[PDB]
Amino acid sequence: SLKTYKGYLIDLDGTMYNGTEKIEEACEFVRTLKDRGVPYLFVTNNSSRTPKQVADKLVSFDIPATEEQVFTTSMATAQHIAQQKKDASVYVIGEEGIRQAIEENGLTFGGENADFVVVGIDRSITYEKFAVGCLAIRNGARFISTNGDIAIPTERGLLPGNGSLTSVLTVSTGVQPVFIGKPESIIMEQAMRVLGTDVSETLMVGDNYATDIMAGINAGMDTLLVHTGMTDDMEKPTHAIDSLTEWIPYIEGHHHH
Repeated sequence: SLKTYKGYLIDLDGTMYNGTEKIEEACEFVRTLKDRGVPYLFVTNNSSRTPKQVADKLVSFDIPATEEQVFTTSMATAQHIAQQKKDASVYVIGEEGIRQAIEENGLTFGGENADFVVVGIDRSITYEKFAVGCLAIRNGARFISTNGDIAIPTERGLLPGNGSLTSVLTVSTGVQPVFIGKPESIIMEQAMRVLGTDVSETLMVGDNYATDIMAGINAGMDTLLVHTGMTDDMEKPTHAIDSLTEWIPYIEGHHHH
């Protein structure tokens, strides 16, 4: 049997969009959801880019995405914090994405005495930036990291990822951070708040097991793994396909005109 899903979370971080064929396939997949009135969000562990930046790029490939249909770990982070304390102050390490999310969720920026410390990727990192974060934590700040990814694949090779930079604070202070992004469930839970659907009716679509699928599994939601081209104690994705095109008939069969 195939369940009827009322909402889709679609991962942006994998190889699912590599090359002309894949991009066109993703376009037809998303247009099917839109055509059939099914709500979706694009999700990402990238804390640096703003939802406008991400949606603009999707739209440049004719993939239909408003700014409101992009949900980043920065947004999950700020929502999480606002739900802890509506008027929280936050010392932020990171780039434009996380700063905008903090701003837009009614939170304020602080320093050595902030309520929270947040670490998101910062290619302009400095010793003093680490230092202020450490001091804030030792002064009692709750410690949050947007995402634990250890490295970023580039043409140069594998560069330091946010998980590696986060570690400076973890080690120096002895305080373990709350990670927001994949494979943790928080990003999924915060996404569902925006999407407006239940765990039982939401599908997470991704192309990497360790991050995308595990995030869905940890949140208790069904998953769809796309093999772009598994130990027994390892929980399988609910569904698996080679191309997003394969899922189109299932959308159409469950969401009619």
